[PDB]
Amino acid sequence: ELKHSISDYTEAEFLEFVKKICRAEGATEEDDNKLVREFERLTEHPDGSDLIYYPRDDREDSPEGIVKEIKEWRAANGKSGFKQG
Repeated sequence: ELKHSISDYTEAEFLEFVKKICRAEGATEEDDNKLVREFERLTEHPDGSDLIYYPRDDREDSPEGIVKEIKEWRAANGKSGFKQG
């Protein structure tokens, strides 16, 4: 199914983005990263890719905390959001 934006995805569906990347890595980094790249365009997030790969400081390294980064960041930045569902 196609979406109009990341705001079409709910918080949960997007929180599955990361959970999905965690499982659907494929094999080589390429199959993992190619998922990351599309999601990171949807978020327009800077370090979104790195969110998955390298934990920050006071952030929760969890699929939820990775979402929370993107969530808190975009909300402060005037980006799109998620759908509430």
